[PDB]
Amino acid sequence: TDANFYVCPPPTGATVVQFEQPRRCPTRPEGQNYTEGIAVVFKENIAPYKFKATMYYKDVTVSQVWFGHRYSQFMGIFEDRAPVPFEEVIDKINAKGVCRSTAKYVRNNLETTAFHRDDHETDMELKPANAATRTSRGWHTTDLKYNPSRVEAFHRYGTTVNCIVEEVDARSVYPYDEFVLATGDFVYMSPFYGYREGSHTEHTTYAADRFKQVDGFYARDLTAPTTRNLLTTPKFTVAWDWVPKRPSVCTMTKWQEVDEMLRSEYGGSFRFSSDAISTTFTTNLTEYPLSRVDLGDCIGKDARDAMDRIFARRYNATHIKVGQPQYYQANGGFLIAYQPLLSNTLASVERIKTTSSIEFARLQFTYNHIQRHVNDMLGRVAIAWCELQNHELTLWNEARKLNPNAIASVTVGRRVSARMLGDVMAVSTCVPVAADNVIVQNSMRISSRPGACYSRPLVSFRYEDQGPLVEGQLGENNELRLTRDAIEPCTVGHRRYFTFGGGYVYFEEYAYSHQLSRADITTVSTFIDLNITMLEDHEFVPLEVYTRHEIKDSGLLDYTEVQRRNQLHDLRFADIDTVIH
Amino acid sequence: ANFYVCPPPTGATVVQFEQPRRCPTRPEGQNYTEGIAVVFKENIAPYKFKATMYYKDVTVSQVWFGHRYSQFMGIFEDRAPVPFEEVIDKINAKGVCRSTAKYVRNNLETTAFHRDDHETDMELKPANAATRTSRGWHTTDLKYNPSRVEAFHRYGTTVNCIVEEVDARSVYPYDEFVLATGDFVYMSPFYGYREGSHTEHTTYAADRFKQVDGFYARDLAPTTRNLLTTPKFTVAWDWVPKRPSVCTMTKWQEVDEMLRSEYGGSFRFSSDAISTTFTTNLTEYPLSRVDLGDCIGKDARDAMDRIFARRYNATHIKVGQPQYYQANGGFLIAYQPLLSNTVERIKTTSSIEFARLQFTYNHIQRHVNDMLGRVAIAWCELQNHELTLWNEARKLNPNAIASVTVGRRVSARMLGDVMAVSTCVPVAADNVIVQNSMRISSRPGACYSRPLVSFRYEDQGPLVEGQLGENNELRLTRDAIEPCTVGHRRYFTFGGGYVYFEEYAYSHQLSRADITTVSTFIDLNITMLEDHEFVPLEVYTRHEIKDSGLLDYTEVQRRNQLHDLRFADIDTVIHA
Amino acid sequence: TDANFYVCPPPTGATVVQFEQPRRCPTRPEGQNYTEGIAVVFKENIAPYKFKATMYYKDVTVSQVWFGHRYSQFMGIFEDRAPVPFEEVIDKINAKGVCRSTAKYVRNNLETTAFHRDDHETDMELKPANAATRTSRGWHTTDLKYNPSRVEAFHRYGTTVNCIVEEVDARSVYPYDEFVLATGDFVYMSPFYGYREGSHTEHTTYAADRFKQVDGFYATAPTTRNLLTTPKFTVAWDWVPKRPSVCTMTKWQEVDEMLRSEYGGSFRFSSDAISTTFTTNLTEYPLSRVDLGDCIGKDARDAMDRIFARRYNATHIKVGQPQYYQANGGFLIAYQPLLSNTSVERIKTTSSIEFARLQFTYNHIQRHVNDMLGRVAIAWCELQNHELTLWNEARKLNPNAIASVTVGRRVSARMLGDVMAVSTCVPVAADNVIVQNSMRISSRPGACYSRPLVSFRYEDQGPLVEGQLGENNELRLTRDAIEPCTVGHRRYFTFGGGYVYFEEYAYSHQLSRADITTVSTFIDLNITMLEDHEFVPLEVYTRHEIKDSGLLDYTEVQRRNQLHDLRFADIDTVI
Ligand code: NA
Ligand code: NA
Ligand code: NA
Ligand code: NA
Repeated sequence: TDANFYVCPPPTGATVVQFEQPRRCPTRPEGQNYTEGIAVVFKENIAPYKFKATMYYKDVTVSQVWFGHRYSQFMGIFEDRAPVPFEEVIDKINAKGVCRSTAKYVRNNLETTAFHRDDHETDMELKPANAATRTSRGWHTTDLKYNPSRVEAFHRYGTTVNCIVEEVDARSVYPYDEFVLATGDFVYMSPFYGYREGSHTEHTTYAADRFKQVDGFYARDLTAPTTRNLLTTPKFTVAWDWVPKRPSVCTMTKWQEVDEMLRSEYGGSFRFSSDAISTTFTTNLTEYPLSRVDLGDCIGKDARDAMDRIFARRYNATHIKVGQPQYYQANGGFLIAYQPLLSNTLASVERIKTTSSIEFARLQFTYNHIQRHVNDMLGRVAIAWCELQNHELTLWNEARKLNPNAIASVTVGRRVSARMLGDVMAVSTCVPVAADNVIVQNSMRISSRPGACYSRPLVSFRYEDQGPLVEGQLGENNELRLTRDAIEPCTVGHRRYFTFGGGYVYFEEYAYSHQLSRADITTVSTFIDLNITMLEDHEFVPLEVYTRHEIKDSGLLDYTEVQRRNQLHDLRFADIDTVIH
Repeated sequence: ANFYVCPPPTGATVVQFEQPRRCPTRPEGQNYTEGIAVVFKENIAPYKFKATMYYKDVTVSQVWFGHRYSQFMGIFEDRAPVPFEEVIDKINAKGVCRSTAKYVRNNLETTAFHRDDHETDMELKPANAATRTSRGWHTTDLKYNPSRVEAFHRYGTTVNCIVEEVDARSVYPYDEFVLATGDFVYMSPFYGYREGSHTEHTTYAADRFKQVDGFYARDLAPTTRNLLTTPKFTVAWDWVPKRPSVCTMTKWQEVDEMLRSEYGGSFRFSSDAISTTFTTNLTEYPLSRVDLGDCIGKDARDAMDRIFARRYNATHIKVGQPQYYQANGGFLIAYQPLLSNTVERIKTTSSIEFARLQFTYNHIQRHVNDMLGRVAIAWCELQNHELTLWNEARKLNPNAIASVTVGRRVSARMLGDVMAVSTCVPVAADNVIVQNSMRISSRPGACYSRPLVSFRYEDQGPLVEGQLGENNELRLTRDAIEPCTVGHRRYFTFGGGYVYFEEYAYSHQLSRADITTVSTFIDLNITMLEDHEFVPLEVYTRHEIKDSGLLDYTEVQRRNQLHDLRFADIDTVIHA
Repeated sequence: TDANFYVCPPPTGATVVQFEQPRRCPTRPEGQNYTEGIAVVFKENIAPYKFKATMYYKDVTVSQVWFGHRYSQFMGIFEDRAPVPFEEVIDKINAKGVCRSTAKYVRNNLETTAFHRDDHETDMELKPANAATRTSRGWHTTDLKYNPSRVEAFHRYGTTVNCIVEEVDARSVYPYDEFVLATGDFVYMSPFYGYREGSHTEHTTYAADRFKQVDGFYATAPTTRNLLTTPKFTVAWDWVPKRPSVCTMTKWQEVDEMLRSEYGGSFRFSSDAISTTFTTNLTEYPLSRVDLGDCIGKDARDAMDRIFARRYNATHIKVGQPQYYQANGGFLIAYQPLLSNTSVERIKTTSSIEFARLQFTYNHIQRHVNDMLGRVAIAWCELQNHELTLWNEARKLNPNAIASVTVGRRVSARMLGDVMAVSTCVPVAADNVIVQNSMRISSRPGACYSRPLVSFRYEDQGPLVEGQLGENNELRLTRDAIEPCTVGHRRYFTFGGGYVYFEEYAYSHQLSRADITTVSTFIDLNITMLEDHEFVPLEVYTRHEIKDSGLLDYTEVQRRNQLHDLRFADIDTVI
């Protein structure tokens, strides 16, 4: 507060001031132009190529047992796998569901032959292997090992030959120059190797005579032809149905189908936002040439497929497709297939690498969303504020006429004296006067002229604590008027409260009564409340559902662990340096 | 900087001020319930238990002794299982094992004697030390090779009884398991005889399994010891019931303060502590529906009580018995309401991010809506409040107030409690002249309070007399008069500046820029939140994680299987 | 609307009121102080130590072949790998690039010897292994397998010895007490084991004689060549000191502009470029307390300097020495402050950086909204204080209206100096109020009332009282508002819910407020709420896709391969 008093000499043209005129208020931004569309999002494909294959091989075993007195002991059990020749796969196994009891094949640069039970060759029926949970189908000919008849004090050999046929899952990873079987065996030939148109261009690490391709092939299940591939390796023969590389594999995978994908141009790039998955992708304005995608023949297909299925299910009756689907590369390695729409209301080759984290895009979407909202609303507050200030000037132009000192003091920033000199305002500073130098007189009446009373209290004061006593009249807000003119006709029931210092001086019947604190008068406010509080600090702690360790441990068997342990066997349970001689 | 003439308004057009609008009200406010919660996630950890392996390393070498040397012609190596009886009576009961092996290998009952000597029981001594390895025990430590007999082939046998303690792991549905050695055991770790245990899975003949009640583990309390003898070994592990041993769910987070609220037919569980907000249907999730999840009810209470005591026992009270809800993302929430005293498997996502974004978004949303709502309300109140001032201001200067409210220069005058307005006519600045004297030539001591003017509506029109009003208004009636006074100084708005007069005599025009300006405006400087781009960011990429493994099985196999193609001939056949 | 009339008795000092004086407005917070700086963020290293090694071994094979009359059959094929002796590697392989056609080594506690083709030992020239995609380099001496010469009705043995030398990649994980080769072969010796200064302290599970270290070795700069001979092979690799060689941390992010600030007794490192804010204590982290983390200080400086040069050398100056802090989540931060010219342990890092991006995002928005709304609150307080001055003049002009608005109910008011005396007005039913037809004063020609006359009763049965219409439906008890009768008299007086129109000082008719054009004194503001939004779970790759990304699954291959006998053979049957 300022319970300090003031004297305000009449202002002279010395200083003149004018009110600032209306400011040009801001205008609301044009507004973003969004394009309704359907989108299909693709990601780098990390899944291997999977296809069915059949294995044809024979387990060949030759035991050596020495029959001692009362017992017999294995001296050695030689085991090996032999590939079933093409001819035999075609004419025996596939044609008749049978297999020879002999195994003739090349091993260690030598053609070796093995007869089951060691006797004359005979065709054998393939029978279902023994059931087993979570396993493919298998078939074999024999089920018992063949050991030599006993002959004491002698070493004898026995040959076993179990013809085995197994259907197995096959897998291949880019660039598909080789593949693996579910048994752990690698095949160093492309799953797409063949003779038909350019196929022979694919990779193969085997001599020509090891591979065979049979057209219009029919398989027998122990109804359409297939081009059947047949590769015979040193340990087995493997077959699979040949299909062309390009309409089969893809370096991308469909990831998200988005009904409502808004697109907008902004600072040289497109923003693709999906309210449904709370994501915003960013791309250049120029489409990405789909043909540049190394083996991505599934994208166009998949997008069209999904795209039409969505159009029908949701826009066929309210919008129209605007042009051909477009393709864009988003930051993070996401390929977006986009189909613009519009409501009727109007009427070198390379591989894309994708990030495993979509968080940046969700943060982008979230941030953009809040940002847009706060800039929009606070922007409106600003415009409304400016407008209100401009509007207010009109009221101040009228107030300044009724009370120039008060309006000027508020506007100038300090207690001043003022008066209108036309359309401008002349002002002069007022001089402070210590409260202890001001005396309020007991009477407001004028004996001089009966019936006439002063309208406000009379006073006596001095500018300096030692200075002379000057008489005047009390004005508003502690102003000391040098003239005692404020008068009126004495009235009955005279009651008044005048601002005096930090409280009021009360008069009744034109006589001083007493002073008081503002606390004795009830207060009413002209102010409109507004309780704004700050958004408080918040801390985000690291948080994971599963740690890399839990994940590493989610696997039943750990190859590294198993190898580490198993290879310590000798250092643990055996001597390695002792040379017995 | 345009002049206007405003004719007296006629009842022609009458306007009124809009009255106070109904101001918005603050929304009710969300009701939150305090509570304790435990969050479960899909269990991806393998069932783990200890087991012992009993088997013998059977080796039989063949050596051909040359004159100046000796050379191996072959080295048969096999693994023979140790018979039940021998583990029971010899290993478990004595800590010894036979120096011979007899088992079924390739549909034949083979038999081997260590050193090829008579059967002897042998001392099982601890295996040689090795870092990060379980405990092991064996009998022999050397390989027996036939004594030299130049020019002949000879076969020598070896038998090293080995017992190993090893970790066992099994994954749902637990119908089989594996050992630290990589050996699979196709029998449920919970297979047995005791109540329904025989129901479990097994792929062996009844006579390969054996259960020993009240067994007493030897060490080179009772347990219902299980023993399986496989073609290459025998393994034993303590039998325990299935249900109280495994769980398809895992405790993930313990939450002291988990607020719950209901909106739009869903429950929102948010944790300030971990900045997460889960969402669920209002209906609880039948904990009984959880395939093998008896650990849930357990862990939950355990934790909820520990927390209750540690933090709310002295200030709040539990309400009802714990509830269970299925949240989006596959998280199971055990919830325990509080109050101030005052059959299938659940699949869980590996990313909690959606729920934290949810929490973050919700928290900010709540705040801006709350505050901007208060601003909207206060703005409406202020506008209504101001009307009272406009009502007084209009009686004082109708033209000005009406012009601001109407939006264009108009004329106005009150007609009771309503305002009559009429449009004003613009006048080119060049068609306006200010006369030099404000004094009245026919009445002594009487002066015009405001400057007189001579103008013409049209550039060719007659010259009209009148006096300058405020804000460039041209008054047709020169009735603004006052007693002439001494020291007369005045500045009148004229065009885009002021016309200065002294002692009722024109002096000169000035620019507003020549006069000091003071503002009646309260400033406010709002700036926009600027654009921000978030780039892709990962601590470890999936490639780094793949490389984190010491050995890669695919890589190893890929390379090893190329051996013959790289260092040998796979096609050439020799005949002679 | 109100729809109710009021009689307002003259106020008596009974109740007096004053306006609240200006409130002290809030002040703008000081404002956060940010230190510009360069940073380098490190994470726990999950990558194994990698180094090159060379393998020396020999494929030894002894086949047993029985020569039938028309055919031939392998009776058994013994295959083994033999380590190449130190001496041979040195003097034969490394020296002349050849190898012995013989394999002498220890197997199963016995020293066996093998002669290729079962012939006299001869030095053989090593040759490049057959070409193969994505494979290291290898060399061998023989291409074919040797088999016994044909001899009908006889068992025969043939020996093949193929000397093989392969350059392979080696890998080792902390504590580095052992390592593996690309072949899957484990080597239980520290890649750092040796003789030179404390090396012998490193781990090793082999007898001293198996190991050999050759200083000043060749193969164009000498090296300390290690050579370990295991039961199945001999491996060599250039020795290097452990300390500088391996690291338990990995440089992760190089940040040009990393702002640092402190609050609540903690440091905040925020990067606008990667949208991340790290949190740490005010106390540096002893870099030396980092187990084997010798790469940190080096990499930090290399990076730090490169960046300073490229971006701040011409406008900023380094301040102090590089400082190091540990951030929540297990991130080690190397920080270099700038200014314009104007026991021991291993850090464990989280896999998810999201908490830190959320932190940054939230702080950025929080900072912005608190700033602007805070400015709104200040401007609002100032405006409320500012307008009191207008209210001070208004109250003088229309005390009843200004007081009614400030008091919150219809009251009567008058100034008693600088305070306001007020009294409550009494309501009157609209049906108890009658507007006279004339505003003319018969008993005083030329004199007319400026506002309509009325009659009314406080109660539906009470006497009828005379008076005149005031503003906003006030019923004044004194018919004193008079004026000079004039021409073309036109007036609209608020009456009930609308107006009463008077012409030529004569009642004409009443009308709805709808008959008059409405203009507004209100400034509009259209604020709308930010709407609810649901974030659904979303992953690029599920953990199952990741699991499946591996070409061969060991668990799957083992599970299946061990079911061979159970599927294609009888395990329980003795004959
Ligand atoms: Na003005
Ligand atoms: Na306020
Ligand atoms: Na009004
Ligand atoms: Na006041």
